[PDB]
Amino acid sequence: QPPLAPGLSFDFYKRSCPKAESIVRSFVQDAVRRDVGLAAGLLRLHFHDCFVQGCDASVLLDGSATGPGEQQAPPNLTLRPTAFKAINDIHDRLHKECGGTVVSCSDVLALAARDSVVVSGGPSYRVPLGRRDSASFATQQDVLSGLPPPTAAVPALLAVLSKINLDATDLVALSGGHTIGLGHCTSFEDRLFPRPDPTLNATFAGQLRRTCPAKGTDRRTPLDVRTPNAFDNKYYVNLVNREGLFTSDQDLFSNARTRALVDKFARSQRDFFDQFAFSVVKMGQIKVLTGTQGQIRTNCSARNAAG
Ligand SMILES: *[C@@H]1O[C@H](CO)[C@@H](O[C@@H]2O[C@H](CO)[C@@H](O[C@@H]3O[C@H](CO)[C@@H](O)[C@H](O[C@H]4O[C@H](CO)[C@@H](O)[C@H](O)[C@@H]4O)[C@@H]3O[C@@H]3OC[C@@H](O)[C@H](O)[C@H]3O)[C@H](O)[C@H]2NC(C)=O)[C@H](O[C@@H]2O[C@@H](C)[C@@H](O)[C@@H](O)[C@@H]2O)[C@H]1NC(C)=O
Ligand code: HEM
Ligand SMILES: *[C@@H]1O[C@H](CO)[C@@H](O[C@@H]2O[C@H](CO)[C@@H](O)[C@H](O)[C@H]2NC(C)=O)[C@H](O[C@@H]2O[C@@H](C)[C@@H](O)[C@@H](O)[C@@H]2O)[C@H]1NC(C)=O
Ligand SMILES: O=C(O)Cc1c[nH]c2ccccc12
Ligand SMILES: [Ca+2]
Ligand code: NA
Repeated sequence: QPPLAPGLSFDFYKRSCPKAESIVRSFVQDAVRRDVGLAAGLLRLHFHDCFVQGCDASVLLDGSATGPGEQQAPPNLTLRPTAFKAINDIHDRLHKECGGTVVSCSDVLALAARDSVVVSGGPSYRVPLGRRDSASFATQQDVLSGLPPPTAAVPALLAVLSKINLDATDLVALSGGHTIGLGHCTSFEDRLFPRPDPTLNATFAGQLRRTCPAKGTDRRTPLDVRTPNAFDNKYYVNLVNREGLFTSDQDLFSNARTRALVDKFARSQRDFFDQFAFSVVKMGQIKVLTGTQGQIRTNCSARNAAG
């Protein structure tokens, strides 16, 4: 593992709810079997939360920008509704199984993301626990400052990541999250219209134009054209074929700082999986609340209102 943030530990709930991790995994395994895309939704939700203020469940709050109440966001800042619901359903199950409110929503996010990776065929890894839940709503400015757009090139991505102490190795490995899940036409339409972006494989560009025949097409397509739902290194095989979906994907292969790692991971899924496991655990410790800071929410969608 990477270093543990102060206040976090492996198996934090060993005494207070030893079954907690097992309960989350069982729920995710069943839920994803019914709704395959939920795994991508849960992984994304953990990333997104971490990049918006810190890994503190701020984005779960009804009232947070990009939260479950959000009606005034663009398609690519409108997160999958089933993933918000799954976190709450898991947290409800934990209330019953733990004998009360014990496990933070922030910890559920980190666990559910790991279980999503695993059920999709990805690597298992230990998740540090002990996070606590923010009582601050995320604002639009928090979202816009924290999250790079898919139009961003590597230097801009690295600048954002450096503020949260992630480097180019983490960028390339973590971007492999796009080995599962969906993207909206509007996140990549500028690469098609008016003319095709020269960095896009021309054969793929032709296929995407059926998928998104004009700007403003309200449709989603897999991030990974090779294996949409399997967690694997095919994301990187796409890049080396110039078939990354977003600018922020394909620039990983273009840019001198990141190209070697893209090649490495396209050639070795084991190398990708090892680095992903390290980097995603690093990501999930960004600006965490620990000790008595923050709350253990009784309802992941609301701040606790009675102490
Ligand atoms: C723009 O996108 C196109 C797809 O939309 C690319 O076309 C594809 O290119 C790939 C190679 O990159 C072709 O697949 C290969 O086909 C040959 C002949 O059948 C196989 O021998 C070869 O398998 C070997 O190499 C693999 C690594 O590349 C190894 O993993 C494998 O074990 C073998 O050692 C390979 O076959 C693929 O192997 C992996 C399997 O999972 C997969 O199912 C199998 O297909 C592919 O046939 C081709 N498809 C199309 C529709 O043309 C295109 O690539 C460029 O253009 C093509 C025509 C070829 O000249 C490529 O060599 C070339 O890179 C890409 N344009 C880019 C990359 O600029
Ligand atoms: C840091 C640079 C990143 C950028 C620019 C980026 C951008 C985006 C965009 C634009 C989408 C599609 C949204 C849409 O159009 O609806 C998305 C989806 C997704 N991203 Fe990222 N991403 C980044 C990093 C990450 C990381 C670090 C992970 C996880 C490790 C991740 C996992 C996902 C997943 C799984 C989806 C699909 C969600 C779904 O299907 O519900 N991304 N990404
Ligand atoms: C958990 O907190 C949520 C956020 O406060 C509650 O959701 C909401 O309830 C309000 C009605 O009291 C409503 O105005 C908001 O629109 C809504 N927000 C969202 C995103 O749904 C939620 O309460 C429940 O579920 C909603 C849909 C209603 O049926 C309520 O009567 C339910 O209590 C809270 N969940 C629980 C179990 O308390
Ligand atoms: O199809 C919808 O409207 C639900 C939705 C919102 N954002 C999403 C991201 C990925 C998959 C589905 C959705
Ligand atoms: Ca895949
Ligand atoms: Na957050």
